[PDB]
Parts: sequence; C-alpha cells; structure tokens
Amino acid sequence: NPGTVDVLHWWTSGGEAKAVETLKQQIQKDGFIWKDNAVAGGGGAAAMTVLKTRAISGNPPSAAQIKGPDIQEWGALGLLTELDDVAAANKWDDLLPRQVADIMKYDGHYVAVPVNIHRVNWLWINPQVFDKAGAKVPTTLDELFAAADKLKAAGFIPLAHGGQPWQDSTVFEDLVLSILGPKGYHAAFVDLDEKTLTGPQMTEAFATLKRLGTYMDPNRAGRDWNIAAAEVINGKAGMQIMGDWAKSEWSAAGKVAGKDYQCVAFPGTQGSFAYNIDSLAMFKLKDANDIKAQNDLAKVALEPEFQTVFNQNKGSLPVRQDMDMSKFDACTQKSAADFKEAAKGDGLQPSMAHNMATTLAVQGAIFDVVTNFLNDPQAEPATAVKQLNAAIKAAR
Ligand SMILES: OC[C@H]1O[C@@H](O)[C@H](O)[C@@H](O)[C@@H]1O
Repeated sequence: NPGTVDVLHWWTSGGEAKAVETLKQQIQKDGFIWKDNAVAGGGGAAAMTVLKTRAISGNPPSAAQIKGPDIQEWGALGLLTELDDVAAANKWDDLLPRQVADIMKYDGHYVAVPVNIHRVNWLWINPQVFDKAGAKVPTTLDELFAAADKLKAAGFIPLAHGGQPWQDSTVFEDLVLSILGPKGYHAAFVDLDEKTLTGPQMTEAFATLKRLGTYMDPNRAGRDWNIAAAEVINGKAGMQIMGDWAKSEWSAAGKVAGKDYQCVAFPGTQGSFAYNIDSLAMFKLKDANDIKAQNDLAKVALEPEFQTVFNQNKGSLPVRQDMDMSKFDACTQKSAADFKEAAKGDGLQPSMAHNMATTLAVQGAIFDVVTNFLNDPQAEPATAVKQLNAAIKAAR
C-alpha cells in the first residue's frame, strides 16, 4: 500500500462533486490511494456528526473539512498535526492572506490548509426569467421586493430557497450585513455585542426576513440547496440567495454568465464580502505511508494547478495569492475585485452561517432563533432579537 488519503467532507452535489473529483485525480496521479468519506448534507452538519465519532475513534481521517473558530477546538484537543515543514517548503505565509493564515493556526502552528475563498453574500439571477417577468435586477432591498412582486405576478417562484436552518441563516446574515453594514455585522456576530444584537437595526433585519419569507415556496421544508439552485437553472424561479458554491451547479449544467445567469452582490451589501474559507484540518496519523499521503494532500491543496481546477469547478476564488485570475470565469473575477475592495476598508467579514464568525455552539443558537422565527408567520421581530441575545448567552 502506497498510503491512503481519507478526507471527510460534504462535497456531494453535482457541482461540489466535480470539484472534489479534481482532488481525487491529483492524489491518484501522485501515486496514493483515494478513500473518500463524503457525507451528504449541505453546510456540513451531517459531516460533523460523523467526524465527532471518527475523531476520537483511534482511526481519524487524514483530514476533515473543519472551518473557522472550530479549528481551535480540534487543535486544543491535540488531535491535529502541526504542518511546519510543509508550510515552510511550500511558502504558505507568502501564498496566503494574513487574515486567512491566522485562522489555520493553533498556538502559532499551521494545523489546517485552506483551499478557497467562497463569497456568501451573492444573489443569483436568471435573466431570461427576469426578462419574461419584466423585472429589474435589484441593487437595493426595495428593488429586491419589487422584483419578487413581478416574478410572483408572472407565475415564477420569486426566491428559490430551501427550508434548512443553515440556508435560513445564510439569508438572514445577508440581511444583517445589508442593513447594519459590515461594522454592525462584526459587532453582532463576531463580538456578540448585546446592544447590537437587540437593537432597532437587528429588529429591522428580522422584519425584512419575515417579508422575504412571503416570497418563498410555503412547502420548502427539507429542500437541499442544490434543489433550489435547480429551480433557477430550470427557469422555474427567478432568484436564489446563496453563496458561490451555487455557481458550481450552473457550471456543471454547462451554463454561462450573462446568457444563463447573473450574480450580483446581495442588495445593500455592495462593498462587503462575507467570506467562507473551506479548510482541511490535518489529523495526527499513526501509519507511515498514510503520513506520506497526508503530506502529499497538504502539498496539493495549494499547488497552482489544483488551485485553478478545483476552484473553477467549485465556484470559489482560489486562496493562493499569486494566481492568474484571467483563467477563471467572469463571476469569479468579479468576486476577486470585490474581495480586494472590501479588504481595503472594513468590508471583509467572516460568514456566521458558514462557520467563520463564531463557535459552533453559538452558531447553533443563532440558527435555531432564525428558523423558529421564519417558521412562524405571526412571529414578532422584537421578541426574536431578545431570543437571539438570550440564546447566544446560554450557548457560551
Ligand atoms: O454544502 C454547501 C456549501 O456549504 C458550505 O458551508 C461549504 O463551505 C461549501 O464548500 C459547500 O459547498
């Protein structure tokens, strides 16, 4: 046995699978065995359940898709391996933005390797559906509702949305970023500031979320994010509020920007970039050949060729800084420009819904408040903000 790579991840949709296939291929070309542990469940909760079993099993995966502050917990447990030598040889501190490199370190040592930078705060449009409905691509919340009114009148699903908590909170966080702005967003989700969490603007975010719910399919419970994307691709819906992993579904269907889809910053979030960094935390392994395979995985993750093909298929930006951005599609080039702009000011903000801003316990509290609210058409925004602050406090 040359050594086996076992990555625990949740890349299972048609688009996500095309991306992870590029990793499988490179590992095989490098002469190692690929043994997949893909665990289906958008946003990763199902994967995390499997991980919690496997991690203290004595047979951990080579790596697992573990993001944000949660990397600190796995590092604190002593389960991850330090990557000093591979990081030095492959110049990771030079290749990675400082903001990103810090997330990957436990007590100053790399313990995880990033593969991308997803943008969460996108809105996906089907321009052909917009043309049929006489609708205008929205740049403001008011325009978003105007477009939704027209799509509805035209007999389309205005907003294709799946009723799962992480999806609900993806929409909610877009609203918070839009209404509060990036500094307010940071105060609420990173600093967990009580006055922000319970303020009039957060209250208005909940009122806006409730209205948005009136423009979704009432029987959307359980609908996977790729199902929602398909409604837009197939011309049944006008819009989807989702990160740029949605682009992977458009690309996998052979669709092109302008003609088939557009993406625009979520209305009112122009200038802000809510980032989601997929990273592979590397577990301490026992088997010598599997350690060699793991070291190969760590090398591959930031190789220029892999950074290109993975991210072309995945819908995200590459995380490596020296890349020829002209090799990506127009939407990814827009993402790059928007990242650069955001990074100059205070616009670059970690996604709460995608595990970058908070611990998982705090995220879970927020998810519960937001679905409970959106599940109840009669719910009150003033109560929601009190529950939001209270539940966050109890989760810590
Ligand atoms: O499953 C949908 C998306 O969930 C996000 O949390 C992950 O970071 C993405 O890689 C994935 O495509």
